[PDB]
Amino acid sequence: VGYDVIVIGGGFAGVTAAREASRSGLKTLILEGRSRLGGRTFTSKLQKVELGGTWVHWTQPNVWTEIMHYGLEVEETVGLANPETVIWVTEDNVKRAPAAEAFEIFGSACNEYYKEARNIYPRPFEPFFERKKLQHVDGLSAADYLEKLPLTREQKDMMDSWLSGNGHNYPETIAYSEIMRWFALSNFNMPTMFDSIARYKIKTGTHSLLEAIMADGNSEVKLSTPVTKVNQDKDKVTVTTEDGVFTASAVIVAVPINTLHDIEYSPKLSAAKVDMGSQRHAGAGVKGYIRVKQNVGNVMTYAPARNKLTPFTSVFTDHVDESGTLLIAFSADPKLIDINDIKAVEKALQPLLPGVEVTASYGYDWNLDPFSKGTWCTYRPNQTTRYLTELQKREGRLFFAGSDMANGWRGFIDGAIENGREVGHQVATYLKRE
Amino acid sequence: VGYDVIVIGGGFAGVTAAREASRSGLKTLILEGRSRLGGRTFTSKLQNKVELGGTWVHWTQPNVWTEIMHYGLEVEETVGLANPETVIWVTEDNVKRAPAAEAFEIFGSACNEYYKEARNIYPRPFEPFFERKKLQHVDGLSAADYLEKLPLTREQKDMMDSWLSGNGHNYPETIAYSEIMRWFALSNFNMPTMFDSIARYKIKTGTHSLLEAIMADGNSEVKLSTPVTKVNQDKDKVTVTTEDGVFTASAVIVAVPINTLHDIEYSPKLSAAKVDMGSQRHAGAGVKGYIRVKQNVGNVMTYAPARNKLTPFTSVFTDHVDESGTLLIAFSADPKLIDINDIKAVEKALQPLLPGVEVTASYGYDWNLDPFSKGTWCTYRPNQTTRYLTELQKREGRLFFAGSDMANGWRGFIDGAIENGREVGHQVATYLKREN
Ligand SMILES: Cc1cc2nc3c(=O)[nH]c(=O)nc-3n(C[C@H](O)[C@H](O)[C@H](O)COP(=O)(O)OP(=O)(O)OC[C@H]3O[C@@H](n4cnc5c(N)ncnc54)[C@H](O)[C@@H]3O)c2cc1C
Ligand SMILES: Cc1cc2nc3c(=O)[nH]c(=O)nc-3n(C[C@H](O)[C@H](O)[C@H](O)COP(=O)(O)OP(=O)(O)OC[C@H]3O[C@@H](n4cnc5c(N)ncnc54)[C@H](O)[C@@H]3O)c2cc1C
Repeated sequence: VGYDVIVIGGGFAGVTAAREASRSGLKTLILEGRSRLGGRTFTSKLQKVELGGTWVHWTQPNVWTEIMHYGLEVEETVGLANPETVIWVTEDNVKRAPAAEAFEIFGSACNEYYKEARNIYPRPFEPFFERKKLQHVDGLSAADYLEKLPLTREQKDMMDSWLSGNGHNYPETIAYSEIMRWFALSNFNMPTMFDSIARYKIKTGTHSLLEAIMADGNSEVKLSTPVTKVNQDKDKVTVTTEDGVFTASAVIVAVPINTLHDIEYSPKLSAAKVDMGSQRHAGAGVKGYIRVKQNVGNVMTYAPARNKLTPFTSVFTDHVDESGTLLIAFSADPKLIDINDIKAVEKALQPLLPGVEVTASYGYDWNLDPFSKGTWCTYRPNQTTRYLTELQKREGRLFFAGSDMANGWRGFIDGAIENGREVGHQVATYLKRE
Repeated sequence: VGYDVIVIGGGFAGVTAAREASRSGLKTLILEGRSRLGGRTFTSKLQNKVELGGTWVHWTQPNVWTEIMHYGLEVEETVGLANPETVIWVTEDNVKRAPAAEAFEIFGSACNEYYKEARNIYPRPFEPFFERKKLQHVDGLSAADYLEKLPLTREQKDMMDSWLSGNGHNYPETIAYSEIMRWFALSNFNMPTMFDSIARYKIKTGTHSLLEAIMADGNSEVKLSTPVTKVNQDKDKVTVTTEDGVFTASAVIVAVPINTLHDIEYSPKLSAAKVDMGSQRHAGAGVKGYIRVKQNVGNVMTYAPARNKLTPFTSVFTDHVDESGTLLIAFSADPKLIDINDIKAVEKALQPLLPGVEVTASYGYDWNLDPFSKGTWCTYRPNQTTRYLTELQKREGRLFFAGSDMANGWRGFIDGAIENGREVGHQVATYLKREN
């Protein structure tokens, strides 16, 4: 064998696993399909901006541990956690109110929608602590549950906006239990949830953290080297790529679950990987940055995934400077809006911010990038209880890792780091046992 | 030089630092004065397994929770403090008892007033001086100073006194108000999460199991029962003198409790912050003990102010109830008030809180008189945060410093030790790599 460990995928999961493995003394190679590391995090420059994963918080043990580990610093996005004005669409009409006034409505709705989170996920990092209680509800979509609640249509519409934002899809495709999971990870507190999901970002960019972790390790890296076949025998794994064939005692498959079909495995992978590679998680929407000429202040908008007025489930202020306001925008379906068509985005903004002039608009297409085939991972109904454990399971000398199968903040950067660290430790232990 | 890194102290901070450094390829030696690793964590047996020091953890604690998951460890629950059935409390020399919810009405109203400014002082609890000016304005207050300015009943004030004395492990006028604020801010500004964070979850296999996993993931030599006496540094090396040998390294990580700083002779002498903290000490100076009573008392939680005429204990709560009766955890603000290892004295002291209990067993480790700790967990006195934290953390030549006593976040906790040790170990690895 040429290597002790080969890691397929150079996202945070694969990089963290490679650090764990190499620092334990194992000869490790990273094979990365793109011409860059980072995967679904991508720090670039527009005119330095984050084209993918962005926000972090100290409710996320691993990513915060690493940030402090390397002396990085964080800045604030203002719009979601501390807006001045809240705009929301209900029954195809647009309402606007002081943030406190809007959050009365939205928070009462939340009190209703999250009432069972404590019963389902008392230990958010131990998914199956309440296996029976979770199994009883895992068949519910976010919409299925919403419609059972005693709320006004307005409350339901705000919750629709919120849940569609969380799952990055229409609410009937997103698992209700996953919504509960987010709430429980935020210490069963709505303010803590807002602070955790869209407020703090690494001052020097996610790439700086990724690089600190890589420098802390001792792994070889081959970029622009897509893996095509993985063959496993009793002694080794043979990983075939477009640019060479490599052998290792153990291989950590750290690719997006939505891409599992894209490699030929012998033996074939278990039915859980096959089923999730077929169905995919729910993350399949649009995220974009919009520069507007006007100074609109700190706004937060809510619109149902399906409404007659705007394609955006939410838009909010990132920051306001001399050039106007930078907004972050989410939509549940790229069929609704071309986030890179400036005139289309401007039109889509008119009902929420009448009169805004779009100076610029950009969004990376994670859905059609063959190396992601989607955005951040949120399970569809039934997927947690059916597949999580089966997804994590090692198969022979093949190990599996990623936020897409993390126990806690699955779907976040923190999930990638947590899962990669544990899986790398397991791989090192396995090799020591032999 | 004999080593790249010598780590003085085999607590969680030093153990984490030693892992960080050795896994970076550096030849690392740990020197530990006691005959064991763990420092102020000590997993022992009381009639066959108890934690005599650091015990409770939570996922609001990034480093220790990261490590717990890293190694696949599990947690159990202490029931008494976070989910009692009955709360007993002492106010104005009276003892009241009520269903937990009723007691928490009073205690929670008091808390709502006492913590109202935490958000303004520590918006980023892991970044101590983010709001430096606001913190400097209040850092001169003791917990008692602030309490007496509040619009509360004497009952509310007495419950708050109990709580603040429990947190600081000392009398409330010795504890910094800002430190109380920090605990609240680290608990995400909500009392339920604070209760869950400070006394609820414990590692099923004991703190030593995590300490051992960290050590096994590393590659460092260990010398136990080898107290350091002198540390001398020049431009090229550090010479560390112990009772059992002399060792040299390019860099030395000093990971001892600040309360012990005076006990090693440093040449050149250390900066004024280290000396001032070794003189003044943090506030942690109380009693912690395990008590077995024959009776099944249920899940109780008690509150008594640090100075009261009824009992020496600031709080007692149920750890668990099994066939042998009730195991309770007891805290006192002053070792002069109760001999935690005198069974009859403890039984007497418990009578007003749990009238009729028969004490079958009682044990508490004396961290105050142990020369290797000289105190319990670190909570700063007034002024100490803003005057000393940064200078305490400062590297001096080839000397680096680490410990829970100087962490940015959960300072005073296991999480703080792991966090600070990781940062300092990474800094040492960087420094030594640069020299090559
Ligand atoms: C639009 C968007 C916004 C987000 N915002 C946030 C946020 O604010 N906060 C947050 O915490 N998270 C956010 N996330 C989620 C976060 O970015 C990801 O969950 C995390 O980066 C996933 O890391 P990973 O290592 O598990 O997988 P990935 O990052 O997807 O890494 C997988 C890697 O494998 C490579 N690969 C795939 N197939 C092959 C192959 N055959 N051969 C070789 N290499 C291959 C890919 O190129 C990629 O480099 C966001 C995600 C999206 C899509
Ligand atoms: C009673 C009590 C209860 C606690 N409960 C909790 C809890 O529930 N949860 C929590 O998170 N934290 C708790 N803590 C705090 C926690 O135990 C400590 O904060 C943490 O262990 C600090 O570790 P450290 O590595 O920074 O220093 P320490 O663990 O104190 O160890 C420093 C080491 O230096 C060694 N040393 C000292 N002098 C010398 C010398 N001259 N030569 C060589 N070695 C030397 C010591 O022997 C020791 O091993 C508690 C503390 C106490 C006292």
